[PDB]
Amino acid sequence: PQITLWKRPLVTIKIGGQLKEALLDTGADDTVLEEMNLPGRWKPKMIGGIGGFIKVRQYDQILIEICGHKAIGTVLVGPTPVNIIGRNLLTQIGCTLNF
Amino acid sequence: PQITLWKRPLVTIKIGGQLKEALLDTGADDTVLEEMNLPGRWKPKMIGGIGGFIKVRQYDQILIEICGHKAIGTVLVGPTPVNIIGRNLLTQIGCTLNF
Ligand SMILES: CC[C@H](C)CN(C[C@@H](O)[C@H](Cc1ccccc1)NC(=O)O[C@H]1CO[C@H]2OCC[C@H]21)S(=O)(=O)c1ccc2ncsc2c1
Repeated sequence: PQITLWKRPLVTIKIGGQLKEALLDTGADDTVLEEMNLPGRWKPKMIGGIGGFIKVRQYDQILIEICGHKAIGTVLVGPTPVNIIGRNLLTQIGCTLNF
Repeated sequence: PQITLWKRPLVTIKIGGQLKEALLDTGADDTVLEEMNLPGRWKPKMIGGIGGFIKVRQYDQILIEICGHKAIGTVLVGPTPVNIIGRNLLTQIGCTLNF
C-alpha cells in the first residue's frame, strides 16, 4: 500500500503473539517497542534521540508481521512512548520513501 | 525519487541560504534542526522525543529546499542529535511511504 504522511504512519503489527500499533519510521535505525515481556535471551543497550537516551533490552531474530508482511530481526524493548518500526525491518518488507 | 532504507535517508537541504545534511524522518511530526542562526522572529517551545523533552526555538513559515523541492513551514531549532525533516515538511514535498 501507499501511506501518506498527513497523519502519523501507524500500522498494525504482530509480535510475540500480540497485535500492536507501531510507527513506520525512516528516522529509526533500529526497531523499538514499548515495554513487553518477551521470552529468551537479551542484551542491554542504550539508544539516543531527542531528550537523551533510554535503556532497552535487545532481542535478536524476533518475528514481526507488519501489515501482513513478515520480517525477522533485532527488536529493542524499553520505555519508549511509541512502538517504532525501524529501517532494519522496513527494508525487509520492501518499504521505500517516494517523492 | 524512490529511496530505499538500507542506509539512513540523508539528503541535502538548503535553509537560510546554507546547505546542510538532514534525515528524512517519517516518525517525526515536526522538523528539528541543530543549533544554527536563522533570520526572523522565533518563540520558545518544547518538544519531546524518545529520551525526554528539550527546549527549542520555533521559526514559522521558513523557506527550506529538500533535494530541490521547496517547502515553507515551521522549523524547530535546538539540541537535536541530528537534523531531521518531519512530516510537516515531508507532506509539502509529496513524500509517501510505499511497500
Ligand atoms: C536522531 C534521529 C531521530 C530523533 C531518532 N528517533 C526516531 C524519530 O522518528 C522519533 C520517533 C519518536 C516519535 C514520537 C515519540 C518519541 C520518538 N521521532 C521524534 O523524535 O520526533 C520529534 C520531533 O517531532 C515530534 O513528533 C514526534 C516526536 C517529536 S528515536 O525515536 O529517538 C530512535 C529510534 C530508533 C533508534 N536506533 C538507534 S538510535 C535510535 C533513535
